[PDB]
Amino acid sequence: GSSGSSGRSPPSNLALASETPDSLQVSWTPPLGRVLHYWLTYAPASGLGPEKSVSVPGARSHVTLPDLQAATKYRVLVSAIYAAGRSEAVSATGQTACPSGPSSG
Repeated sequence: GSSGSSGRSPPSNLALASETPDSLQVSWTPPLGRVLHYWLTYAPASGLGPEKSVSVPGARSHVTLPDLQAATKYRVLVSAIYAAGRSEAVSATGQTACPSGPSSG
């Protein structure tokens, strides 16, 4: 494109893994540059409810989003924050896990 400099690189290789219908694992490949924090913004891809957001220590390139629903993906939008500014946002929809457990009903 027109604008583009070698300094701020957004998180790529997004991988949404669902291990539980109450939480969804999500990771990515961190850049070489020093990143202050990772502004995560997950929400219902569908687009019916409000938008959420959870902070994460740049130190790690992954984070789990608890309090999630079942059989429902989530548009995870991550963004690398730098001293100068934050890079673009990368979206990624990942269907959650299905409900399964012992019940006497």
